[PDB]
Amino acid sequence: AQPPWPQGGQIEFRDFGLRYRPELPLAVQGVSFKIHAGEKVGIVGRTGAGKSSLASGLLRLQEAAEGGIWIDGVPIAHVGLHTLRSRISIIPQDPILFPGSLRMNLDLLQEHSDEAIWAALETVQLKALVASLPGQLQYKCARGEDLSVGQKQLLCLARALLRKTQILILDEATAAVDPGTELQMQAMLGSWFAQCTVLLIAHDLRSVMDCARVLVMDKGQVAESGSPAQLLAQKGLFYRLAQESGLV
Repeated sequence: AQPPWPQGGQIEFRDFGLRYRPELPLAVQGVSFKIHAGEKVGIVGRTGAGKSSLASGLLRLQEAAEGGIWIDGVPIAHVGLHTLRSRISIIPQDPILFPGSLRMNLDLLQEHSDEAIWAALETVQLKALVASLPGQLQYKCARGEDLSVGQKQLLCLARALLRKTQILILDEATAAVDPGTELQMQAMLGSWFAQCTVLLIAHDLRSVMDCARVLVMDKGQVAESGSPAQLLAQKGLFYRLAQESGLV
């Protein structure tokens, strides 16, 4: 046998644009960038800049209005949605566990042993937390209470490790999780998914500083593209966004 479709996770946007409703104008347009296989890239921009729309387009939540998206040479427009979203791991800001056990949320298809699960939960340092939990792997989470947003992101990471997905879209947390903790997880994303392609939608400019390449969205278009040092060297929107965040 040969390795599955996201062999490397190389993503290419080719004059990409979409719209969320037919009446509405393009949310993004003319978006062209190529993410390398296994690259950790950050996606930055002001609110409304269309950060989400890239992830929204990659998952084909919205179809391409213009241009197209490719993953490892494969036009995702021709890939069935079930194939597209089972091979890309999406970590939302507020992940939602479904009613059921922790184990089901970590491994719905029952493809893994309890041991493998604990091994992944250990990798993201949730083994202690889940062990503390009453049912442990059988812990039921809607039920009465939920885990902190940070932990649900970790769980999503844990499932992503169990799935061995090649592509990882992470929408950076803002609202609930600790900024120091949320940033601590970003750092160890690099070690945990060293060979994965990771798309970080970033609402905190501190998380993109270690990326190999950052894409700067501005009013639905790609205003800047390059390494942080390059973007900072250009003294453009990324550099300005860094200033406003207190980094420069």
